Amino acid sequence: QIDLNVTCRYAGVFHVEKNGRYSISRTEAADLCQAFNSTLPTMDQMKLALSKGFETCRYGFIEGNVVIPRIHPNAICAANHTGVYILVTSNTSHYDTYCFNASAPPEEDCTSVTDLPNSFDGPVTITIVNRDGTRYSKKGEYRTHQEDI
Ligand SMILES: CC(=O)N[C@@H]1[C@@H](O[C@@H]2O[C@H](C(=O)O)[C@@H](O[C@@H]3O[C@H](CO)[C@@H](O)[C@H](O[C@@H]4O[C@H](C(=O)O)[C@@H](O[C@@H]5O[C@H](CO)[C@@H](O)[C@H](O[C@@H]6O[C@H](C(=O)O)[C@@H](O[C@@H]7O[C@H](CO)[C@@H](O)[C@H](O)[C@H]7NC(C)=O)[C@H](O)[C@H]6O)[C@H]5NC(C)=O)[C@H](O)[C@H]4O)[C@H]3NC(C)=O)[C@H](O)[C@H]2O)[C@H](O)[C@@H](CO)O[C@H]1O
Repeated sequence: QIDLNVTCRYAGVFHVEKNGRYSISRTEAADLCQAFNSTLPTMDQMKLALSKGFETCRYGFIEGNVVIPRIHPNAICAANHTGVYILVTSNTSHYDTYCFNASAPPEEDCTSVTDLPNSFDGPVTITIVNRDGTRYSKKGEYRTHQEDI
């Protein structure tokens, strides 16, 4: 079983956390976004999302970097920084991910995610968990690198 907690989309950008813990490698992140018919966001896509209301208190991959979007300063979320905070120094390699779906609405979309449209055949029960608790499950796989499995 894999549980994927997903946020609202902001100009197509959303956050995904796997199994309630920082647990996604950079290769898994890319695979996960693809399974959502999405891509790792660019910095510019993130910046537009943050301008529309997107913030989290989680490190996650984008294309090229690990970031936290911050609107309000909070001392335990990117050490009180605002903006798209870029992680500079870390020993470790596993984070959450962000994803970008170009077909999402242009502003804030807090409707539930109901589908992992490009997951492939496989043995895993994958459950999408929305913040309101609504869940969607399917049997499949999305990880293409053996080292991530
Ligand atoms: C120093 C040093 O060594 N080097 C410097 C470096 O320091 C490092 O910085 C890191 C950093 O990023 O800051 C540090 O990492 C953090 O360490 C902490 C201690 O170990 C960790 O706790 C923290 O983990 C994160 O904790 C968060 C937390 O809040 O505990 C977690 O986020 C929460 O997740 C919850 C579940 O998803 C969310 O529900 C919650 O959101 C809040 O939820 C509220 C609620 O629902 O109750 C909600 O309140 C409601 O809001 C509505 C509408 O707004 C109101 O109307 C309603 O009434 C409210 N209800 C009420 C009143 O109850 C809130 O709005 C909402 O925020 C999440 N919390 C937040 C804040 O969003 C998160 O999941 C954990 O990951 C670590 N942080 C991270 C990011 O991992 C590290 O320890 C440091 O070493 C510096 O960063 C660097 C700077 O350059 O410099 C180095 O030198």
